[PDB]
Amino acid sequence: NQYDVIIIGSGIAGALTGAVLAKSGLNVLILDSAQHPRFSVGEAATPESGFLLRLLSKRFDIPEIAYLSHPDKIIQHVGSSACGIKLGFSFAWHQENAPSSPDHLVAPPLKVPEAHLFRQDIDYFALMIALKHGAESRQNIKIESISLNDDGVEVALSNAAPVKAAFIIDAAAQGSPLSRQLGLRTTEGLATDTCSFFTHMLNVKSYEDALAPLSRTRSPIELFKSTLHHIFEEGWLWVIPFNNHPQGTNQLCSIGFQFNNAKYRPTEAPEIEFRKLLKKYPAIGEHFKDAVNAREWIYAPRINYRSVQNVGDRFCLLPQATGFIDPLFSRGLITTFESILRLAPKVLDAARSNRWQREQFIEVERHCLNAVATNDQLVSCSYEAFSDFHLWNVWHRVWLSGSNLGSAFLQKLLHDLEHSGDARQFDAALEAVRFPGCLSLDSPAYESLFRQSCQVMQQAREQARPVAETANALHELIKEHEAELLPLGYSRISNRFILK
Ligand SMILES: Oc1cc(O)cc(O)c1
Repeated sequence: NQYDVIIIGSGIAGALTGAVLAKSGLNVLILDSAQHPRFSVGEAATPESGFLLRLLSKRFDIPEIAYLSHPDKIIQHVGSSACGIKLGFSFAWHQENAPSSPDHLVAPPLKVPEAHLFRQDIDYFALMIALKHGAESRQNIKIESISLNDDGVEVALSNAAPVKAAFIIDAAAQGSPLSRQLGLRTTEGLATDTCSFFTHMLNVKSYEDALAPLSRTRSPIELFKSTLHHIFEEGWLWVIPFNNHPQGTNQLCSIGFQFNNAKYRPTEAPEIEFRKLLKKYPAIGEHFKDAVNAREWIYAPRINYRSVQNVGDRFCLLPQATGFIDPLFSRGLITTFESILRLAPKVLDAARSNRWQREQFIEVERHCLNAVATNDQLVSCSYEAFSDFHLWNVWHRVWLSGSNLGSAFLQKLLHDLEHSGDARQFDAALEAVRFPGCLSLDSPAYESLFRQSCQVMQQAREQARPVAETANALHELIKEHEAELLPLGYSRISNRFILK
């Protein structure tokens, strides 16, 4: 065995995984069929992924990882093109055959700013961290075959000798090449069935210029400085600027749109489908009067999948290779960084004791498969809440209250790790959470609210209930549980901009 671990994929997941393991004294080999620089999506950072990056940084003593958690540190250390800013998520509702109202808006702001990750620059910087810590990288290779045995892993490569290792990690946000070989990938059982078109554009107007200024919306933040979601019956469109930072030099804006395939199936080329969508929703079209594509539109007819298994004796699929649901709420990155945090110490224990059995990595699988299941519920119920604004206003508080509890929990673990400096206590605290993969992590009150809310949403879809009743049902449930949530005034429905 030439190496200890082989990592497929050299984007942010595999790069950070290689960084922490190489730092810890393993001989890592990162493999990739693509080569840097390259384009990538999964751009919206969240407070959770912010804390999880700072946790990775502190747990393994790699300060450069912490730089990726804050837009000012990104600009300073990665580069001035490497991110835009975000002061919150924001959602603006629309319907076919009616003018869009700037009062049909929700946008809960952040205290601490976050990044819109320009992934080509962030991913390359991440690989840099890995390379500087001893990990070998090989780009632009083709994997003929992967063989899993009792004594190791062997990877065959085109125009090169095969490479042997103790363990293999699949960190490809790609078509899960190892999961496709193992036959673990499936669409069966997913509530979500969504397609996606996405690209980067130039000369995209801000929300303030194109639809409605700050004086009309009454928002505490510019929507230009937010992860903007345009939502409507059959799906949603994102507007994620990289050109909204005062110190930034990036001119592009990420643009993507998703359809619920149960409601609408696209039939034509992306650019035709794009012009049809803007005719249907003319207010959304005001963003793109002067706009130009800076790259080819990528179409993906089915973005949703899950896996029945993701760990074995001598392999592990990281969440991005295990399953994906939807870019909505940007749960992809959260699941990924948390999985690396759980997996890394166990792979070290395995390598330091030469024990490679499925049993050891079983809590990595539990977290990952739950996170994809919870993310499926969240998104599918959210796609149903798109049908009316008032319903969306009440529903988004379910996501928000959970997300806040998740964040506060990760602050607690970060604060306790910073104080005590005890890596063993942290690993155990993380594994001992009552609801791994779920939004709150360790709150029985919230997971009660989430479960019953999703039951109300899925019942409302099945029986086609009136939106005013469903909204009230959820409003009651929020009032019932509000004492156990944080004191942010979630039940006050007239407040559409929930402060901290
Ligand atoms: O995007 C987010 C906004 C907010 O106010 C809280 C949170 O956890 C996420």
